[PDB]
Amino acid sequence: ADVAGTSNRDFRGREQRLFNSEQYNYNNSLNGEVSVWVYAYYSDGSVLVINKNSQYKVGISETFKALKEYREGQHNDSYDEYEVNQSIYYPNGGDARKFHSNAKPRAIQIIFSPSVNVRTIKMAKGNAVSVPDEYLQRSHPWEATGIKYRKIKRDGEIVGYSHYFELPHEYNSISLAVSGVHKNPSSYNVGSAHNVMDVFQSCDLALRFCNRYWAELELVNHYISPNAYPYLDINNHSYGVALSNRQ
Amino acid sequence: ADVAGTSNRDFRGREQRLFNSEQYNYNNSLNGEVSVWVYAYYSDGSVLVINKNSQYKVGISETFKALKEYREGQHNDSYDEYEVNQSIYYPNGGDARKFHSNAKPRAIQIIFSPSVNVRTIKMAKGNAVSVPDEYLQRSHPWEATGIKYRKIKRDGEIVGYSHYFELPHEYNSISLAVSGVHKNPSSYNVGSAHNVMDVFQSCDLALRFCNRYWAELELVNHYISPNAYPYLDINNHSYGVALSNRQ
Amino acid sequence: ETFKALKEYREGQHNDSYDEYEVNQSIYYPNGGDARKFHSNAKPRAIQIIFSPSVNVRTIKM
Amino acid sequence: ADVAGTSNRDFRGREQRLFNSEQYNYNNSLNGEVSVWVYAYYSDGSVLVINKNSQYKVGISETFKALKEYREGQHNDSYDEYEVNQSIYYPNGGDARKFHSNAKPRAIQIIFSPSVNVRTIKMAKGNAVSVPDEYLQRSHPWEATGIKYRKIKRDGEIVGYSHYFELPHEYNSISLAVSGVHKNPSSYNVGSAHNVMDVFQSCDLALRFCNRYWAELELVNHYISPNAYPYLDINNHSYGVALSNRQ
Ligand SMILES: Nc1nc2c(ncn2[C@@H]2O[C@H](COP(=O)(O)OP(=O)(O)OP(=O)(O)O)[C@@H](O)[C@H]2O)c(=O)[nH]1
Ligand SMILES: Nc1nc2c(ncn2[C@@H]2O[C@H](COP(=O)(O)OP(=O)(O)OP(=O)(O)O)[C@@H](O)[C@H]2O)c(=O)[nH]1
Ligand SMILES: Nc1nc2c(ncn2[C@@H]2O[C@H](COP(=O)(O)OP(=O)(O)OP(=O)(O)O)[C@@H](O)[C@H]2O)c(=O)[nH]1
Ligand SMILES: Nc1ncnc2c1ncn2[C@@H]1O[C@H](COP(=O)(O)OP(=O)(O)OP(=O)(O)O)[C@@H](O)[C@H]1O
Ligand SMILES: Nc1ncnc2c1ncn2[C@@H]1O[C@H](COP(=O)(O)OP(=O)(O)OP(=O)(O)O)[C@@H](O)[C@H]1O
Ligand SMILES: Nc1ncnc2c1ncn2[C@@H]1O[C@H](COP(=O)(O)OP(=O)(O)OP(=O)(O)O)[C@@H](O)[C@H]1O
Ligand SMILES: Nc1ccn([C@@H]2O[C@H](COP(=O)(O)OP(=O)(O)OP(=O)(O)O)[C@@H](O)[C@H]2O)c(=O)n1
Ligand SMILES: Nc1ccn([C@@H]2O[C@H](COP(=O)(O)OP(=O)(O)OP(=O)(O)O)[C@@H](O)[C@H]2O)c(=O)n1
Ligand SMILES: Nc1ccn([C@@H]2O[C@H](COP(=O)(O)OP(=O)(O)OP(=O)(O)O)[C@@H](O)[C@H]2O)c(=O)n1
Ligand SMILES: Nc1ccn([C@@H]2O[C@H](COP(=O)(O)OP(=O)(O)OP(=O)(O)O)[C@@H](O)[C@H]2O)c(=O)n1
Ligand SMILES: [Cl-]
Ligand SMILES: [Cl-]
Ligand SMILES: [Cl-]
Ligand SMILES: [Mg+2]
Ligand SMILES: [Mg+2]
Ligand SMILES: [Mg+2]
Ligand SMILES: [Mg+2]
Repeated sequence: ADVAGTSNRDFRGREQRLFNSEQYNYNNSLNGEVSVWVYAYYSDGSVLVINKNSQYKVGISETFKALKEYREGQHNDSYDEYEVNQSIYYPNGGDARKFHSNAKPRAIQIIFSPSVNVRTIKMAKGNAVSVPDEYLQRSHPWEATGIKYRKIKRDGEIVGYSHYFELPHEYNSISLAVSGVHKNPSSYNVGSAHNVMDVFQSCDLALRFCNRYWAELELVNHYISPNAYPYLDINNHSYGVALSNRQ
Repeated sequence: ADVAGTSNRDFRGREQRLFNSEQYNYNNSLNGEVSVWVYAYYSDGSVLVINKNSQYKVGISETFKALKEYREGQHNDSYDEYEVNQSIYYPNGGDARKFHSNAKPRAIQIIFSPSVNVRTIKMAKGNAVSVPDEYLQRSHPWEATGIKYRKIKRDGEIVGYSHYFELPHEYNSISLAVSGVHKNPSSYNVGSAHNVMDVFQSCDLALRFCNRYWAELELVNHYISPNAYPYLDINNHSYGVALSNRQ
Repeated sequence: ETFKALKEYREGQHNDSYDEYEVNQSIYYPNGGDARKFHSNAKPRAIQIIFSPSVNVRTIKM
Repeated sequence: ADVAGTSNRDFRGREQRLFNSEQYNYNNSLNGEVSVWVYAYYSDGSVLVINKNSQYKVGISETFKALKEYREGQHNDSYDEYEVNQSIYYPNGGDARKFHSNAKPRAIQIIFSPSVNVRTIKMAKGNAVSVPDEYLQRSHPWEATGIKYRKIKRDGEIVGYSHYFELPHEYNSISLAVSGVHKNPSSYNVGSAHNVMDVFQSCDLALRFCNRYWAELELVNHYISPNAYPYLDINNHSYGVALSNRQ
């Protein structure tokens, strides 16, 4: 047989490259996943991740209370935190024993998989009572924030999209919903009558994941990297695996 | 009057038979319910049931954590179980005091009502981090498992459909979503523009039920039988009520 | 060992000690107890008996 | 065939009678069990039973502390009861918050199976520090109390032997051991060199049972009667099953 890495007859080499290219392209086909991640960063260094994976379109919607830090099997000032919530929903509404709850997110990172169309991204960043823009009556239910998404790149390939905003001020008390549509460069409308019921089933079939990791290191090591997910850490380092035309 | 059960003038008899036939046929009409049940079986003999009832289409989607046994108002090793989850999401990821959590499901039974079209059934059986097939990039978001569904029959009538799979191995750690579409032998597409917004409202109107029963006996006696639900027990016994053309 | 002695006991942890008394009552006599579970996960799933090579296998009794 | 209960050809009848006679006689053979039961009666009506079943010989030995009432999974004044023990071992030895502990037995019933030789029964009824007769130096380690055992009879057959003594006084604080030898009307000594090692193995193989029942009714219904055990209740009623030459 020919010697490895010396000719066009390195079929193991050609198959390895097609294996990777097929994974990348399958993800971008209409048969592929579109994924979103919401990272809620807490002052104790811990991170709540919410992931949703689904065909055609995907989104996450969380209340103000849902995004607050929750330590499973540990104490969480549960009564005082009810009182904190009352004071966030209306100024001087509660009877809490603290000025600032360390359970409030300090920042949010939204990440989409590379199969999303960035022009379809929408976000409903509401106040603590889940109103998008001060009062319902003058509220547009979303903002198309695609222009703000940074490309997460590895070896010159886009492995994801990231929108990051800090919540460092006392008044940064939010409810949050985000949505993205899978790329579709064809003229076959996935929601037209022929396929609309598959999109309705996709709403049933979407898989969700939620967990609080103790640190960004732990998130990078045990969540991001093992699953070949894209990520952008605090030092602006990009994580992911480049697959198109690669061995 | 004619004597009972001796002539074609037994109107009480004819009405009883139409009453049953009408119930069976209403369920199969586009005005009827389509229902799914997910049974998570635990080693202590207890069973978590998740039911969803809705028009046109229906589904259930649960995380790995959501399917774990939860004893309401009792102790549940809540801190150790956070640690178990960490070790299931990534090997050697946690610091648990147990090798196998008895809260993990030992088996899953999926049951659909007889108004489903078995060819529309889809299942997204993912790993513990809610990825359908090892990595997102090469994941088809579902599998059409209709061929594997067994007919639950009573008096020769199909009262439901059942897909059962055990999870007896240490590596059987899953996230699970299932979806089915109501039968529609007509050419009126329930999701075409005329009726699509009724299908969107059906997503709002779907009713969910969830409860942990202490034993299969208790499930059969107090959940299945009182509500005329179909079921298949561990001894392969079929439960349900035959209604078409019956008194 | 008694039936109770072979049941799982987690030292320094919770063990449903009251419910497990009730489990025992229902194992000693059918419908004898008032437990909140069908099967106790504390019951052994298997037993392995091992003897050293100095035993005479013909003298083993169980 | 002959008609039932009318001739010597009722083989079902003859086999039923041999079945019972064989059970009775097997128990009395050297291949059979010899059994002892110790019933500790508490003022709250509850009863601790200790049973031992073994070949050739059998006995039970309990400390003063071991015979005290223990409510599994409930509160038991565990610290005060340590203090009670100190005051029972030596007068004014402890710092308890009670004059009389309701955990102390109010009475003891010793019952042997009908396969025992009543002349071999021995009891070591010691004080609270496990000394049989005031001081070790003048203590015979047992008393042969066989003459005091009453025959438990059912249908004129001996189904067991009972020795009952109440402990109604403040000073009735005991440690207790009892032993009985299986009947052996032959001249084959079960402990002679030919069979001595089988007797040593019988010490390893003896099965023990211990449980606290809530009432004598409960003991009679769920312990005594289901297992065909002999018993004598507070109203002097005999329980057991007559088996010799019976259908
Ligand atoms: N600036 C400001 N924003 C408020 C206040 N109360 C509510 N908001 C909301 O908070 C959002 C702005 O938050 P930030 O961007 O963190 O505030 P900022 O003043 O721009 O401060 P920097 O972004 O850190 O420069 C707005 O879109 C408002 O909807 C307030 O008192 N001051
Ligand atoms: N067999 C196997 N499956 C694994 C392993 N790890 C994860 N899996 C997943 O588990 C699923 C198979 O589970 P099972 O069907 O219970 O395993 P099995 O080897 O077929 O064993 P049996 O069904 O009991 O005969 C696969 O579809 C994989 O996605 C593993 O180590 N061995
Ligand atoms: N009588 C008596 N027995 C004691 C005393 N202290 C210890 N004992 C022991 O208790 C045993 C006797 O107990 P009981 O038979 O209940 O006492 P009793 O005086 O005969 O009273 P009754 O049997 O109810 O008539 C004796 O064998 C002693 O070993 C004591 O102060 N008085
Ligand atoms: N929408 C897309 N989806 C998948 N790949 C894309 C997309 N747009 C561009 N690319 C490809 O990704 C690679 C990087 O192009 P990109 O435009 O991201 O890089 P750039 O021009 O160096 O940086 P930027 O545009 O961020 O300033 C190229 O191979 C490009 O063809
Ligand atoms: N898709 C359906 N929905 C409702 N009833 C059906 C459906 N298909 C068949 N039936 C009816 O249900 C009854 C049973 O038919 P079915 O095919 O289930 O039985 P079978 O041929 O004996 O067994 P099987 O097909 O499982 O080997 C018949 O009256 C049949 O007409
Ligand atoms: N040691 C024994 N073991 C088994 N059965 C015995 C024993 N001694 C006597 N029996 C038998 O048990 C039955 C009852 O005899 P037992 O002597 O117990 O009755 P009794 O003379 O009426 O009353 P008691 O002797 O108590 O005053 C008889 O069939 C007798 O042969
Ligand atoms: N603003 C507050 C906060 C707390 N408390 C009291 O302090 C007790 C303990 O506080 P809690 O907020 O419940 O915290 P933990 O019990 O420490 O934590 P968790 O409840 O999450 O286990 C509460 O029961 C509550 O009665 C209160 O009166 N007023
Ligand atoms: N891997 C583990 C498991 C438990 N623990 C400790 O043991 C205590 C009790 O265990 P937990 O898992 O909380 O179980 P329970 O309190 O018995 O039950 P629940 O919390 O569900 O009421 C916890 O607070 C935790 O500090 C621990 O340190 N490390
Ligand atoms: N069949 C049962 C089981 C439990 N309980 C009550 O629930 C309480 C807690 O249950 P228990 O069985 O004692 O478990 P834990 O306290 O969690 O564990 P342990 O006792 O082993 O520390 C008990 O005090 C008991 O009163 C009950 O009434 N009936
Ligand atoms: N003579 C005594 C008896 C009790 N106590 C105190 O009272 C507390 C509770 O009494 P205890 O005897 O332990 O009874 P419970 O806790 O009610 O029951 P248990 O310990 O059996 O669960 C103990 O911790 C002990 O410090 C004491 O100081 N002196
Ligand atoms: Cl495609
Ligand atoms: Cl219709
Ligand atoms: Cl013999
Ligand atoms: Mg706890
Ligand atoms: Mg609290
Ligand atoms: Mg307890
Ligand atoms: Mg105590």
